[PDB]
Amino acid sequence: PRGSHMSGTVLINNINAPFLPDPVIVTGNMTLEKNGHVILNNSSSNVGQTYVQKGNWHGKGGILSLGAVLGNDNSKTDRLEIAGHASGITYVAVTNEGGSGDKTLEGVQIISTDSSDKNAFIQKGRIVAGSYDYRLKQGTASGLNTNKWYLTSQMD
Repeated sequence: PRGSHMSGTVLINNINAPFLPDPVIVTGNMTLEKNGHVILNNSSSNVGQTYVQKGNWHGKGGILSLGAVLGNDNSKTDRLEIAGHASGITYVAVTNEGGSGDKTLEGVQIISTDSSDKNAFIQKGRIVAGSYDYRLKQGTASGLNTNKWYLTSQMD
């Protein structure tokens, strides 16, 4: 598709200003190529990075790597925010950054889109904190906000 194409690895790592990192905002449409990596988890002291694409997002099987202090719905987490439509396939890896684990109600919001195709994001690897296993879902546990993507937990 038209717009930018990312095949490398980009690391997102802004410093708390003063409590939370400034989002990195990129204009236009983005295609994340198969060997592409967008990595937000580069510092456990600055969890809460945000990558914002002011346009559409097309995945060709690249990877988004996020960190989260995994607990309940209010977990501190890195996030991807897409102003437009998400299509294709982007894999999502999430690393626990000192979370204890907890049961979610509706889920931890990690990705927001204007709209997403089915399986636009696909989990890669297990996501575990304490005795809880986390899974990627389009929309919340109860089916709300299906343009957003969540992590829901269950006892492991």
